Amino acid sequence: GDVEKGKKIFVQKCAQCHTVEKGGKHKTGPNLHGLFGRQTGQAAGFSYTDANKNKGITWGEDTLMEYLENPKKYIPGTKMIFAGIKKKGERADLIAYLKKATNE
Ligand code: HEC
Repeated sequence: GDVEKGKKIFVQKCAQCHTVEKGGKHKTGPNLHGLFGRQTGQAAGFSYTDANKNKGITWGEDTLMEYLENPKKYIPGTKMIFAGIKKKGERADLIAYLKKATNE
């Protein structure tokens, strides 16, 4: 994926609810640092729905590709109010950005 294109997507569609940096604040949504290779619902200090807390999957490229297409379909009951990114290539670019920015 294209990290620069992914950053733009993140800024436009995600940043208002999410920070990525280590120690970043929670906003409407949880800070995302450390997301890759961890189960759903594990950001310290964030109050998740039971739906996100108990989804029982590990985040990675494949599960983020599915989730970001349509969050409510993957996690019914989620309080992330976002319809999804419909284009597969845009999801891949965003995910490549996230794999860098949430791991720095
Ligand atoms: C505010 C309106 C949001 C927007 C825009 C985005 N997200 Fe979000 N996200 C939000 C909330 C409130 C939550 C918790 C939902 C719950 O039911 O408890 C989330 C959750 C996620 C997660 C899961 C995190 C985890 O399990 O630890 C991910 C991976 C995620 N959000 C990513 C993400 C992306 C990449 C966004 C832009 C496309 C995006 N979110 C937008 C709130 C909001």
